[PDB]
Amino acid sequence: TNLPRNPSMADYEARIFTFGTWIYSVNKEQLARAGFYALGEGDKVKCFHCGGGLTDWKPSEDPWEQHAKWYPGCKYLLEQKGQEYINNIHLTHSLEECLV
Amino acid sequence: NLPRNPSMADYEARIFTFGTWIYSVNKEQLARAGFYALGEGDKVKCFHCGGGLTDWKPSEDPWEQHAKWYPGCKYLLEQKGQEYINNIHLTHSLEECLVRT
Ligand SMILES: CC[C@H](N)C(=O)N[C@@H]1C(=O)N2[C@@H](CC[C@@H]1CO)CC[C@H]2C(=O)NC(c1ccccc1)c1ccccc1
Ligand SMILES: CC[C@H](N)C(=O)N[C@@H]1C(=O)N2[C@@H](CC[C@@H]1CO)CC[C@H]2C(=O)NC(c1ccccc1)c1ccccc1
Ligand SMILES: CC[C@H](N)C(=O)N[C@@H]1C(=O)N2[C@@H](CC[C@@H]1CO)CC[C@H]2C(=O)NC(c1ccccc1)c1ccccc1
Ligand SMILES: CC[C@H](N)C(=O)N[C@@H]1C(=O)N2[C@@H](CC[C@@H]1CO)CC[C@H]2C(=O)NC(c1ccccc1)c1ccccc1
Ligand SMILES: [Zn+2]
Ligand SMILES: [Zn+2]
Repeated sequence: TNLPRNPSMADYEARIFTFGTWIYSVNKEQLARAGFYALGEGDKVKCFHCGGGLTDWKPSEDPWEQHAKWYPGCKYLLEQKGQEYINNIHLTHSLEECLV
Repeated sequence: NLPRNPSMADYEARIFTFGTWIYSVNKEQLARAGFYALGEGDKVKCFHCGGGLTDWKPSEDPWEQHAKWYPGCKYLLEQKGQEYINNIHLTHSLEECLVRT
């Protein structure tokens, strides 16, 4: 805090290379853009800036949404997407949750 | 189209009307949120949607109230975005569910 926790993967171009073998439903450019790079096992990816790791992407799911869902403290996220967006995902999620 | 009252379409004119304000709610915020005071009581009104607001309690934030009551306002939207507005209206919704339960 507060610099990239993986400065080697800072450049989007760098991150996109790491997806050579990529074969999963979720779009690699999205992931790359969202901050993530592939780890080299299953569908596991990790954010370049906060170092958060996601896994088991379902077919509809959006990179930017999960990033905010799971690691909403990421400063890359905040810079690229702003605070109110983050508040949004959680709110939506919390409301649905309560509605069951 | 959508302007509404271009005579109060700027901060300085808006804050003037508070040259005599007495109530809890801050005078510089109301202004930034697009409101001028009328004259009667604590009655205040937006400039771009003509939203009226009165009975300001001691905990209510102008922008929240602008979105709670007049969410369509094109000025609001172009100050705080779809997200902020919806976030105000998704959370009163949450409150209700949380006290059903
Ligand atoms: C960012 C990598 C860093 N090494 C780290 O903290 N990883 C984890 C982490 O941030 N989270 C994982 C939990 C164990 C780790 C704590 O060291 C799960 C996701 C995240 C986390 O704790 N998320 C919380 C949360 C909630 C509000 C603000 C910030 C974080 C969380 C909990 C439930 C649902 C969504 C988010
Ligand atoms: C990304 C969409 C997917 N459907 C999803 O919601 N994934 C979540 C997820 O990856 N994590 C959340 C757990 C519920 C989900 C499991 O599907 C919390 C964080 C992450 C996770 O399971 N593992 C992380 C991690 C981080 C810190 C401690 C333990 C686990 C992780 C870390 C490195 C590499 C891969 C995952
Ligand atoms: C701008 C002044 C002051 N910080 C405030 O009242 N902010 C609002 C706020 O926190 N929330 C309102 C939206 C307008 C502001 C967001 O910047 C409604 C949602 C609320 C909020 O507390 N969101 C939380 C949250 C916590 C639990 C469940 C769901 C949502 C939030 C969640 C994750 C990460 C950061 C905040
Ligand atoms: C933000 C102040 C206070 N907490 C509040 O929200 N009051 C409400 C309110 O002003 N309005 C909401 C109605 C419930 C409240 C009445 O106590 C809907 C929109 C607004 C409104 O209709 N204001 C009127 C008004 C006039 C007299 C009595 C009550 C409401 C209004 C119309 C034009 C100019 C000023 C106020
Ligand atoms: Zn991140
Ligand atoms: Zn308005």
